[PDB]
Amino acid sequence: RFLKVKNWETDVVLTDTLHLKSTLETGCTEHICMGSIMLPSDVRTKDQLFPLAKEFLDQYYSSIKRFGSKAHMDRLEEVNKEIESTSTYQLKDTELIYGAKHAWRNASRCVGRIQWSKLQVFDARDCTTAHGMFNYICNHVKYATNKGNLRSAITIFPQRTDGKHDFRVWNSQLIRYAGYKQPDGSTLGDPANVQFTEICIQQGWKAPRGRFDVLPLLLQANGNDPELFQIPPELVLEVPIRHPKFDWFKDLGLKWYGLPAVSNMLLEIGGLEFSACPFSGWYMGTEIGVRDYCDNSRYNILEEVAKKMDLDMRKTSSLWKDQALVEINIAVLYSFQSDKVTIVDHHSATESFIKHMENEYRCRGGCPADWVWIVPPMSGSITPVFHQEMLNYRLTPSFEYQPDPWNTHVW
Amino acid sequence: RFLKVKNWETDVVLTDTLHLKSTLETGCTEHICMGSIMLPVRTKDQLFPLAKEFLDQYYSSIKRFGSKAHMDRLEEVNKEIESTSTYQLKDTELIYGAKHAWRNASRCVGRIQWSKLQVFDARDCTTAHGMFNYICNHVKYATNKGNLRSAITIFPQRTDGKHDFRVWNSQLIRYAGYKQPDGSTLGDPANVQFTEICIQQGWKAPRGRFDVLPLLLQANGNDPELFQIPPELVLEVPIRHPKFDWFKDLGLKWYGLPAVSNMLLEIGGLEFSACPFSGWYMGTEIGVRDYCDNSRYNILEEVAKKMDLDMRKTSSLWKDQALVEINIAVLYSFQSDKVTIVDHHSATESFIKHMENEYRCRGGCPADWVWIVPPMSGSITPVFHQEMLNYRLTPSFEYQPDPWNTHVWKG
Ligand code: HEM
Ligand code: HEM
Ligand SMILES: Cc1cc(N)nc(CCc2cc(CC[C@H]3COCCN3C)cc(F)c2F)c1
Ligand SMILES: Cc1cc(N)nc(CCc2cc(CC[C@H]3COCCN3C)cc(F)c2F)c1
Ligand SMILES: C[C@H](O)[C@H](O)[C@H]1CNc2nc(N)[nH]c(=O)c2N1
Ligand SMILES: C[C@H](O)[C@H](O)[C@H]1CNc2nc(N)[nH]c(=O)c2N1
Ligand SMILES: [Zn+2]
Repeated sequence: RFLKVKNWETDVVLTDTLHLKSTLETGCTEHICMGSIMLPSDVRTKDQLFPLAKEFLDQYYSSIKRFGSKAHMDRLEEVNKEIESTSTYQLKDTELIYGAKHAWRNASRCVGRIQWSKLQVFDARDCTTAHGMFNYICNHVKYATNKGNLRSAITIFPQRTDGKHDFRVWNSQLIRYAGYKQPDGSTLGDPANVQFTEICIQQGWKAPRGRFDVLPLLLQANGNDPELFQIPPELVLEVPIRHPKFDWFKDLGLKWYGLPAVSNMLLEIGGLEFSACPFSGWYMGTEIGVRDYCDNSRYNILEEVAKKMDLDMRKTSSLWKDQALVEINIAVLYSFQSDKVTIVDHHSATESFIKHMENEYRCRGGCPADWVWIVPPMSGSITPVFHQEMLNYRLTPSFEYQPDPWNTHVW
Repeated sequence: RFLKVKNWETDVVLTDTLHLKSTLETGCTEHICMGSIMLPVRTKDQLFPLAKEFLDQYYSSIKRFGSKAHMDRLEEVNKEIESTSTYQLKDTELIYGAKHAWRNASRCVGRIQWSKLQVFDARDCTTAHGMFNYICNHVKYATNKGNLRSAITIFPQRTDGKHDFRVWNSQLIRYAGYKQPDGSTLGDPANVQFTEICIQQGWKAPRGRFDVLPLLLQANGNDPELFQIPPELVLEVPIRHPKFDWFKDLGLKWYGLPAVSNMLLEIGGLEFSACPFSGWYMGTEIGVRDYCDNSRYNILEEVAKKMDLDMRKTSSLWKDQALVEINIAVLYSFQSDKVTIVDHHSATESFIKHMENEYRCRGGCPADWVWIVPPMSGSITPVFHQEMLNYRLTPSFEYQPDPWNTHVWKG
């Protein structure tokens, strides 16, 4: 009941008590582990909402060393009064900032959480239209990009009410490249976005049908139909990809954007649901070089790179795929570091996370962590997280997945 | 109840019903996932249901469920248990049980081969000298001059837990490790504790960097005894690189036969505490883990030095570069000496085919993603993208405590 995690490279053993505070469910049972399932998982009735608010307020006032205080009980009664009457409640700015930082802090799949306390929270709860959402998002992009000195940020749009007036960003990320099918059968641009790249065209967009076309924003306010907006190109920081040794690398014609900005998740704070909460940080190099470029279902450039290196692609045991993979990821890091755009390699990021884990075990009693997501997609066992046992459990406040809006939108 | 797993690279969806036959527990609950935890006496009372379950499965597989042979065997095992408190497996049952313990091993990527296991019945063995003889014959048979063959040798089952057969070596063939007074280590740092035990038991240590450890063998609960495997039975491979002529000068070699000898085989409630089994290597086991773990031979630096990589900043990916070259060298050396080995691309591709076949013919394939995904180049192998369900079937291989921690010494 008081659990232990061992690092098998260092024998460091930490004891976890934070999991006992867990509230939600994992999808696992004593009979079957679902640890490798990508996604396990209406108006919150008045009965369900108040305990959720109380648990959240309790930890908030605990964290400011005012648990069981004057203002604690007052705020507890005031929110209880507000739920009994309005059937919801509004967070104070301070509570909102705490809830957002702690949603990041509790994100067991995120290797970058050592930075959790430095998040910049933009309160967009006064927003009413998609033009206004576009305005809030442009300011977010510009603030976070910071001319390449990237800064973490989240912008929080108004919370769900009856499920009919949902604020949604239809893009999965604020900045992504278009993808189109070819008349023959191949795919031009990013194959992961083919369905969305169409719903943009199949709703108004005029595509250059290039390979790296920055998609427009599809923004939905108060449950209305979504609207297209182009992010000002001067706000989208992009990096051409060259190699520090191979001058033909430049000729491959590769680029990527500097700002990773997830926009399709649901932020849950004290029972309240924020369906539109785009957040952004900076990249770990393998996200681009390993996954975006080398996934067979994505840009899938391994074959053409290996050919230009003139590797023996006859037999898999020559490890030509692994060799190209390394070079591709050297170039990504080299390109960002040269153009002065923040990026972290998987060695630094995982070493940071071990230090963060030991901070969380020491000052909080644990850190929920999903090994399947934390270990990088290359060179797994030469990073320290590979040898780190991790306990995965769900704390709140949290970021949660939510249905794609086009499947849900009463159009 | 049915359960689905999705391959996110191909969208292939499989349906698991086999998890319904799962008995043992995983360690996970609805509130915590223990998926990354490395490691998460028996009376007549509980033994006959375990025997019945195993014999029902055995007779089902041979299309004889409910037959007179089946009913007679159940009755015969019933009486033998109530009269003698244990029972003996027929040869057919033992072979079936050991193959299925491998087939059920959710952490094993090599299970496509499970039906071709060569089973050696050593249940008539009575002394450590007799154990040495059986293990020598196993090593010679399994090695087969480099054309490796899977094999398991099965010593007598546990009785009262005070007469166990045990192989004290964790693997049949392993290199010694010696802690020096200056704190440094000569040989395999993983084996320092076991090396010390061997020396204390009388082994004259050559004190080199690749000394094959003696066998320490325990029969019938007696004190263990030292034996030296004939060197002509220990097939080894000098490690050279196909492009880097300086790589041979690193002085590296490895043995050809991976043979795990510290696990416990459970069949129908019976416990076989000495059951060495052997296959052939996946290249990464040597090149990634054995050579490049920080806690093992740890040659990343000296390799990256001789390669003259930028070793000042990790973002140069010198560690990942040297890792690939070392793993190319291991595969090249084994193939050149015609010693069986499989690279991680071939092995994971075969496992996906195996897994899909098992879903079709068997209703499931329990699988531990944390262990199946290789320790380098994770996401460019197809298992990274495969959802897996982990559960426990019997017959099974289990961990057991190291015998030096439990043995009662006779003197
Ligand atoms: C600042 C540097 C950051 C780094 C280096 C980083 C790194 C990562 C990486 C590599 C992943 C794996 C995701 C994938 O493979 O697709 C991830 C997941 C995640 N990150 Fe972070 N991240 C950062 C900032 C943030 C911020 C600012 C937030 C929220 C405020 C956040 C929340 C999350 C969440 C919720 C997930 C998992 C979501 C899912 O299940 O898909 N991250 N992060
Ligand atoms: C024939 C080729 C085989 C290959 C390529 C192979 C490969 C592997 C690998 C790479 C692992 C991961 C273990 C580690 O990283 O230390 C593993 C685990 C395992 N293998 Fe296989 N294996 C083979 C044959 C066998 C055989 C013949 C058996 C038993 C009859 C077996 C039983 C197991 C078991 C029980 C585990 C679990 C290890 C543990 O939990 O410590 N394997 N295998
Ligand atoms: C803030 C931030 C920093 C950083 N370094 N990277 C990211 C993007 C990774 C990321 C991705 C996703 C989407 C998950 C889906 C997308 O479809 C492919 C399969 N995948 C399961 C959610 C996140 F919450 C997240 F974080 C975000
Ligand atoms: C039959 C066979 C084929 C093949 N290709 N490889 C092997 C060796 C891998 C292997 C290794 C181990 C050791 C388990 C723990 C011990 O503590 C340190 C960490 N270590 C993981 C057990 C196995 F059961 C096993 F299989 C065996
Ligand atoms: C903590 C973690 O479970 C541990 O490092 C595991 C991870 N996956 C592994 N996978 C394999 N094949 N072998 C291992 O030893 C390990 N070690
Ligand atoms: C099936 C498996 O869960 C899936 O491929 C996961 C594995 N681990 C991952 N890890 C990260 N960081 N990101 C991912 O998208 C995935 N995908
Ligand atoms: Zn689990």
